[PDB]
Amino acid sequence: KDAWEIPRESLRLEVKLGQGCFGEVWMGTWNGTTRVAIKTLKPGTMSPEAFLQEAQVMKKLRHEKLVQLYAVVSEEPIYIVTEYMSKGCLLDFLKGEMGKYLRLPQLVDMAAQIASGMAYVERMNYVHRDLRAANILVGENLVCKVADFGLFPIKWTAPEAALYGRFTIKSDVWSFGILLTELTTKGRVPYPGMVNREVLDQVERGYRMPCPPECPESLHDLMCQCWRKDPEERPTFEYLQAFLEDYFTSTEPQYQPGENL
Ligand SMILES: CN1CCN(CCC(=O)Nc2ccc3ncnc(Nc4ccc(NC(=O)Nc5cc(C(C)(C)C)nn5-c5cccc(N)c5)cc4)c3c2)CC1
Repeated sequence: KDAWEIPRESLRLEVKLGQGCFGEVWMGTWNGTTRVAIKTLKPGTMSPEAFLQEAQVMKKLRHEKLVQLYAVVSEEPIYIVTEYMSKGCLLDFLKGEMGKYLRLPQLVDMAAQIASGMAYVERMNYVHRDLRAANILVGENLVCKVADFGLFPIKWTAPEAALYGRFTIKSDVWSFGILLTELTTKGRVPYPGMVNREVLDQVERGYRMPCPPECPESLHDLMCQCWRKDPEERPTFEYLQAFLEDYFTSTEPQYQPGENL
């Protein structure tokens, strides 16, 4: 009934990318030419209206650094069609064969992109609630886009959010700080060696992750600003974007490439 609808013959489902509890994820082709990602709803598992809220949100939030909705099939069996990002989630990308080649100039640039996407979320007064590398999609030429696989993650979650349910754009900023450690460690789990119960407490006592090996101190300092006890004292995404884009001229103009970063 809307301009997003497509015939069912428009979609070729080519390669299965993952199975969930409510359906599947496929790489495929829309209109014989456009490479596409296809999200499946297994009937009976979830309200059609519930599954289609994903598309409704993706219609309202459009930006070059947010995952793009292409089309829907809104009658059961339902299909949600989005743009195909050829490198998968950032986490897998960072951990995989491409890990070793990425250095700080690339990693900061990816950060700048994510920040930009999140700066749009900021302008829209939306909250992500689960920003981290597993929810970032990577495409050609290191293009990064904010996304949500919808599939707890206290290690990435701001204390006030984890404890008191206070999820804001500022608990997103905290998460972005943790995202920065994922970028600088090539995808390792944050707070290595600590279980979930060890993180929540120590963070409340004021523990913050130390500067990762080879990371410039100015970048760790930026993480620390994202990790301030007081949500309102955390920097805006607009600020994070600008800082990251200008990093190699204004902040670290003497940066020398090392072993890993
Ligand atoms: C060891 N491996 C083994 C297998 N690997 C996984 C394999 C894999 O999956 N590959 C792959 C490769 C290329 C892919 N290319 C594209 N998409 C993929 N998927 C993809 C499809 C759709 C979406 N949807 C959204 O992002 N939605 C969305 C955006 C947003 C905003 C606007 C950000 C807020 N909000 N919501 C939103 C709103 C409401 C409800 C919900 N639930 C969400 C996300 C990702 C791909 C997936 C993992 C570990």
